[PDB]
Amino acid sequence: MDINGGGATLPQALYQTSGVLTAGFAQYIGVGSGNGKAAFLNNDYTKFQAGVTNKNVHWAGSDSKLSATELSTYASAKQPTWGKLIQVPSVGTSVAIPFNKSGSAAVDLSVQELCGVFSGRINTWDGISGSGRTGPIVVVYRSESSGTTELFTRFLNAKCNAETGNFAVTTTFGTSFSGGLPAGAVAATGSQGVMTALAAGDGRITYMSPDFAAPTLAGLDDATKVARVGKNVATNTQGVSPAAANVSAAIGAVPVPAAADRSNPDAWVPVFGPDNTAGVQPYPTSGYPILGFTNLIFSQCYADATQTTQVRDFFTKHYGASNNNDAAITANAFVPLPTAWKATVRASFLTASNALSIGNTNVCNGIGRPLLEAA
Ligand SMILES: O=P([O-])([O-])O
Repeated sequence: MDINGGGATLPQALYQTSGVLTAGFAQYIGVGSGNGKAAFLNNDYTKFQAGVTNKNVHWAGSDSKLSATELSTYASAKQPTWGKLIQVPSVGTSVAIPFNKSGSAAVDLSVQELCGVFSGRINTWDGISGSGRTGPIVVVYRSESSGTTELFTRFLNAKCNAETGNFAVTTTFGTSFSGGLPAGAVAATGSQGVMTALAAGDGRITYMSPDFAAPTLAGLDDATKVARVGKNVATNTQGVSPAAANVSAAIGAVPVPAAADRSNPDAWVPVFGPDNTAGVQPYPTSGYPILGFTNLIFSQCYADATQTTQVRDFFTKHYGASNNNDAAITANAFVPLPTAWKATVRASFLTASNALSIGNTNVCNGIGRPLLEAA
């Protein structure tokens, strides 16, 4: 019998790569970050497989952080019997801007053009300078509670200061902008469902996992298909692509979680945000600007000893110095964590004497998420 994870679609092809998940892990089920969080927090397998109730949920992938309410509800309802949850970064990621509008000219968005496209202010292809293109822009967005949406709206919230309204940080893009969606915007479900929709009408644009924004990695560098971001015509500056190499320096510069705050799951997930605001990292000035982390949610404790070992063995691989998942991470258009980040994750969640460690024989004595499923 296996343990069950799922959630965020942004990293699902990574978790579905052979060998990334270790022994005892069922194949990852991509359903969106909101569904993944709900699956874990409520131990509700139907959020992974509709109509299927005879399994427990053991972990989730999410690119949406746990909210204050999610955390407090779990702490009061579940932690006394199941133990503390763990929320940790998995990999760093860009957010790509694929589009379906032919032409050999490179599409290179200034940040303010990106803002105007997603606010509806710029709604024709000839409103993007240097595009070579004409006709209407149709924005495709995620219908459901999405961590890609959260990562993207953090950027819009930080940068888009010149619209007729403001972008809120949210998991539901349809309500992010206080002035509404652009006329004609199209909703679709999942990373893959959005990419299918992008192709279902001409002149469409979206925001997307770099692992799905192009069929091949090198395709992230094709500016006839995946927009460059960061143009500044006044200074004669080209934007760059969402390839992992263009966000990896910025990911690597993100500070490890503050030592005295490590018992708070919120402290483990870095977020980017507005400039000169303590507690959030500013978006990078160099390289590709739209980035963040995708995360993993586990329990510290499982009533079953085999489940506990299985989970530890995954952390040993995914956060290991050797025999790790970094090659697969890169192959999936993502950024590995540096050594000091891996070491910090291991020190809290693997090293046995740490109060936070998975399966700690003192802290987890007699407790943990259940073996059997109960209705
Ligand atoms: O699916 P997502 O990753 O949540 O966007």
